[PDB]
Amino acid sequence: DSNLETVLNNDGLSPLMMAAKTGKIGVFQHIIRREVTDEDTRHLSRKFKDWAYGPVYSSLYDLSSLDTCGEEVSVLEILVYNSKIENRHEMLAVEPINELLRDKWRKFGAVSFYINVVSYLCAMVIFTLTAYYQPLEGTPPYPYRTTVDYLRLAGEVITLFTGVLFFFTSIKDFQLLYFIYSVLVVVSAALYLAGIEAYLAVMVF
Amino acid sequence: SKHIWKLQWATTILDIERSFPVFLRKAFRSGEMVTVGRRWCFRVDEVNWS
Amino acid sequence: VFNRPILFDIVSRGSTADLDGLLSFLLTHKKRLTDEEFREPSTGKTCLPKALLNLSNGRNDTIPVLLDIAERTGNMREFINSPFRDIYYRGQTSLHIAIERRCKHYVELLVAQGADVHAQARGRFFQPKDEGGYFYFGELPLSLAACTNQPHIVNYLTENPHKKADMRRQDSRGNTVLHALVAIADNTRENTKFVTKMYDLLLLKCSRLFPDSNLETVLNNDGLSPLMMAAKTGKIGVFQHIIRREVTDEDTRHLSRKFKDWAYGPVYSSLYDLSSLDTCGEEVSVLEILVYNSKIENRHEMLAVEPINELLRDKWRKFGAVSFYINVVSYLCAMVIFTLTAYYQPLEGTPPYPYRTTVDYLRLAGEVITLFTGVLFFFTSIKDFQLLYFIYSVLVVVSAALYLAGIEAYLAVMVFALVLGWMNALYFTRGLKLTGTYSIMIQKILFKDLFRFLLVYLLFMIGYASALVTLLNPPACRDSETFSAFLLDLFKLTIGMGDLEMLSSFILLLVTYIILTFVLLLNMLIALMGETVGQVSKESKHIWKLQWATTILDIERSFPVFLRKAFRSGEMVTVGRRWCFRVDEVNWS
Ligand SMILES: CN1CCN(c2nc3c(F)cccc3c(=O)n2-c2ccc(Oc3ccc(F)cc3)cc2)CC1
Ligand SMILES: CN1CCN(c2nc3c(F)cccc3c(=O)n2-c2ccc(Oc3ccc(F)cc3)cc2)CC1
Repeated sequence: DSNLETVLNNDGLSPLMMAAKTGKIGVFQHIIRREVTDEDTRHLSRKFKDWAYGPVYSSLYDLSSLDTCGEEVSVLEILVYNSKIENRHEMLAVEPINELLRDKWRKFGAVSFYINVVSYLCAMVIFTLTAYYQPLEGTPPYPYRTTVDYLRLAGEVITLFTGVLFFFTSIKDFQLLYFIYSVLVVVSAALYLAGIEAYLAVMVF
Repeated sequence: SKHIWKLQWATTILDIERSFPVFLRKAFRSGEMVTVGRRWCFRVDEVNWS
Repeated sequence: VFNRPILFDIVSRGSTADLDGLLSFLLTHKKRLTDEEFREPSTGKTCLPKALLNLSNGRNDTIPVLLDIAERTGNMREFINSPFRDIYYRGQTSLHIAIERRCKHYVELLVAQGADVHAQARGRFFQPKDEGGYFYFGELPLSLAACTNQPHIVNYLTENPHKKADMRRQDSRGNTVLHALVAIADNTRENTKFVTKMYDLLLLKCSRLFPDSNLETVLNNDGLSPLMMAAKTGKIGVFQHIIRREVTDEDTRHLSRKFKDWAYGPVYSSLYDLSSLDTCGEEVSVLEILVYNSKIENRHEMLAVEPINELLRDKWRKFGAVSFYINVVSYLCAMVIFTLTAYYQPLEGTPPYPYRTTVDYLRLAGEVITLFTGVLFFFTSIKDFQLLYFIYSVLVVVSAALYLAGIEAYLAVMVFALVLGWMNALYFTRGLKLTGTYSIMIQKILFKDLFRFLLVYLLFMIGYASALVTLLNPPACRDSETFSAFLLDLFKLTIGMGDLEMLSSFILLLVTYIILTFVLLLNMLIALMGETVGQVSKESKHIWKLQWATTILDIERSFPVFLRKAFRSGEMVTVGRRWCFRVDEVNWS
């Protein structure tokens, strides 16, 4: 009815997860490639073998628990994020994981990453060119009264929206670095709202 | 580079997926239906000369 | 016998009696198994490949019944030639499936029945891995038997009583068995053994069958040829053997490479046949592809194959030291006279025609010889680090053109061309023994970190200038909404070297920002310096090998090689002119 591997400890880990977390490459290297041949009990296999063209074997590794699609705990997350792992040098090279990372890269790892880097870099450049244009001759609260100042306000508002949006991303989840970043930026924008003189200091920081 | 950079892009990929909703149509493969295993799977193609 | 699924079910389990009572009725209904309704609709596959994939440990005894059915139907070509109609596969007829299964027990029977032995498998699944496919074998049945290590299949197929297979016939890319077998090869040992042995076998078989032309000379649409493909793709495993092939059989020895000529007892003078390692600049040359090409996977060992490593030395000795030293002296003297034309450069105005006295006559002589050198070596560049001299010489000729009209202050980029030429001399002339790795450090550093600096620099400047403008500029520099670039100049001058304007006497910002910029400058400088110089150095051996290889090759490319400055010629006729290069080894056997 139920393969014994699915019985989870009070920690809610399960044998494969405990093997990964504690740093047990010896048993982890085997628990992923288990394909017990007995058909009556083959269903509890991992390295499903599907086809081959003679020189090429297309193994069908069963990552039924190497990524829960962010639903529950995932072996890849514990393997990579956790720093207490004794030896991640070889565990990442188990095989299905090393290729799952490449698959994620190809599918949604280059597009999203480059979009993100360009978005961030352009956001910071417009932040700099809002600084260089930063409201001059006093009048911090509402200086927007001309075309160039209208463009400056447009830059400032888009930058504030970017900051608050990517702060929303941070909260929904180097993360501290952006956390302090965005709290500072939103605080500075709040002080700007009232046009408090010399209070747009930590904005440049 | 080797393991340090491996971990670097691993973290980038994982937190990329964590950022936006993964459950959308941007996940990994699905496999055999029933009577043998849906039990999604990931297919790796090796080559051997046996 | 009503639908494909039941046919597949019966053939999978190896049951034939249950099918006899219905196949006879279908044959009585003037029906043929080749009809699409008898073939799986997704790909159009017949039951033959399905049954073959259902081999009972290679002992499928039903497929003879299928051949009997085919003979009864009276249709053989369409049934046997039953390609796959999807894009994932192409062709892949009974021969392909049988050979893939490593089944010699039935390929022979089905060919004896009469089967197409030249079906072209131009499939998406049959295209190189790095291009997008899964397994590439040359799109030929015989090439498929050859690639998959089936010597018996190749032998039988080329010696079957019925239609045989010709090794010469090529594929979409014009590959043939040799090209395919170079493609699948690796640099391992298990792979490189069957590949090399069977590849010599195919070559020698084609030779006996047809001694007119050795199969190695059949070139793909890329115009590469098996040796060239082996070199380019980075196949040291097969390249190391294709150059030392000396098949002893006299009837077919002529297609040998490591010709052996003489020995004095302790010394063997091998006569390697570089019939295609240098075309004297006539056609593609293996050395050029090996050295110039950067996509080559592993040039570390390929250059050390042996005939190449010694051909480079031979070129060095013959026309590699003379020409190189003449070139370096000519360039260095050209740049020195360029500098001493600059220091003398037309003075007191009068740019167009200042030549009116002895010293000015000498200056004009220097200028004209320098212009002639620039235009001549630009002619050399065009006839063919080449970009560096390209921009060099275009700049110099443009400056000379502006000089012709004597346009005031227009001889500006002339001096920039001077400095470009000097750094170019520092660049190219790396053949003066090994001195660390100067040029390679250039490229690894070059401008990479410099623009990172510039950018962080500019952001800090703008950031603290914005601090000032929200504070004072409507401070130190007269606070009157002034220019910012002067802030950059100040930051370079003092926070870089000294004599700051204090600028506060504000502070919360400036102190943190300046300590941060110092910290960043430190880390960037130190990290770059240490990591680049220490670890990734790999100073001399292969880096310098490639360096003088490039110098020698482009030296030969410069002037006409076909002149009396080439490599050796060898045996005349009845054994091989077939120029050759003799390397003298010593062994104590
Ligand atoms: C908390 N944090 C977790 C990891 N993410 C992250 N953190 C950073 C950090 F901490 C410091 C500096 C930079 C970043 C950074 O760029 N990203 C990031 C941004 C976008 C992304 O992929 C997308 C692209 C477009 C899009 F519309 C939605 C998503 C992936 C990562 C997100 C939040
Ligand atoms: C395009 N380029 C290809 C390679 N060559 C070359 N490029 C350089 C470069 F790009 C930057 C800096 C320097 C050089 C350089 O010195 N040479 C060079 C010059 C002479 C030479 O051998 C001869 C000697 C005397 C003679 F009369 C005729 C030929 C061999 C090489 C030629 C053109």
